[PDB]
Amino acid sequence: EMVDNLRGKSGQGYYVEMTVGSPPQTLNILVDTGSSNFAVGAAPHPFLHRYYQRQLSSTYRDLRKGVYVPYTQGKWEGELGTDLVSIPHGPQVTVRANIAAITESDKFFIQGSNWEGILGLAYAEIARPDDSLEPFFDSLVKQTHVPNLFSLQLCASVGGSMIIGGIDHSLYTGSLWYTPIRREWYYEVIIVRVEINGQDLKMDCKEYNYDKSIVDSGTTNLRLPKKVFEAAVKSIKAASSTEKFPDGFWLGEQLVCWQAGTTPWNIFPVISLYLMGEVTQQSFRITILPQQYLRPVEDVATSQDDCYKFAISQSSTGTVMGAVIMEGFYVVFDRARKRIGFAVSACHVHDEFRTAAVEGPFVTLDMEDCGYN
Ligand SMILES: CCNc1cc(C(=O)N[C@@H](Cc2ccccc2)[C@H](O)CN[C@@H](C)C(=O)NC2CCCCC2)cc(N2CCCC2=O)c1
Repeated sequence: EMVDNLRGKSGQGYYVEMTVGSPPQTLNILVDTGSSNFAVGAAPHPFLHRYYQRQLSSTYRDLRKGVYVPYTQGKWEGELGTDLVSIPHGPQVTVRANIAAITESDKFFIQGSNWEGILGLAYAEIARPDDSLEPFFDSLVKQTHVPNLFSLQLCASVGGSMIIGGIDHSLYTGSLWYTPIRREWYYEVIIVRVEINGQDLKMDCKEYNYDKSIVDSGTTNLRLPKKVFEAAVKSIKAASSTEKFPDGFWLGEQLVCWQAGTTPWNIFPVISLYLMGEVTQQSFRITILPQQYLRPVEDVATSQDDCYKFAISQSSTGTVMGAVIMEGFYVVFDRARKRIGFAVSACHVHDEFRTAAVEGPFVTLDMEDCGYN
């Protein structure tokens, strides 16, 4: 009953239905492995269909403390409190959890996204105002018998599944490969190698993780450190040089469009990210097709064409493996064993020539630690 419990619009996040308060108020909540605060719209806003009414909840408790959360995209401020929370299409449990009631925001809520709140699934270490504000998943595990693990299968309308407390074998094929959670704050991982159509970018592997690499369902793009970004774009340009695009396309400032049904997928390369294994000097790779990193932009005005944004972009805060990377993989956040597992999803991306893949093992001769710090 947890399969197909996520919905979304492309580029706008994936969300799960939740209830807050007593009697229960239903809200759609974006699933975010890149933050650790649970927060809901709690005042009218132009892009909110509905919001949390604390005055109607007899179980609401005010903590008399404000909070401010800035993301890469957007920011909000609100009042901290606690209340009862359920997940109708999740484990049938009720937990009392910290909730930030958002009362002001800037560029956070998205016109027509269908969600009214955000569920930060990462660790206390990055919660605001500080790590004493226990995150939702921690409360769920402490207060119920739910095992300390969840999995995400992310697939304009989109869908997928969040399996809370377990792994659903019907959602993936082949083997699950595990990479260590380096540090419990973000879901921090280590990238050891990057290839563009099988050609190594040939950088010191620390560059891939300058200054951290994270797995983030709340960010859309694959975001890369400047030096890695520039090298990657050069290589993708070279692979695709049968066609020439404006510089603005490569910067995400501009769409690329082709007559409907004629997108030349085959001129764009596959990107392989090699992730650190659980054993010394071993790795595995996840392979990303252009159908993942060229993100379709739905717009009836442009619909004689298929139009796309380049969904790899630059970062000054390390690698972000966003939703564009997670799509078509089954990703297991195995908190109990401090590891992240990847497998090919039941909704994997593939055409008649190429397929997304998770494969290993690979060995490196180079004994260098790829961690930046
Ligand atoms: C799905 C929306 N698309 C979209 C959202 C974000 C974004 O900032 N996502 C946040 C959630 C969200 C979801 C929806 C709306 C706003 C924010 C994540 O939480 C960000 N995760 C990390 C990187 C972070 O900044 N964590 C903070 C650290 C400080 C303490 C709080 C957590 C970024 C992009 N970007 C930015 C450039 C390229 C890209 O894809 C596109």
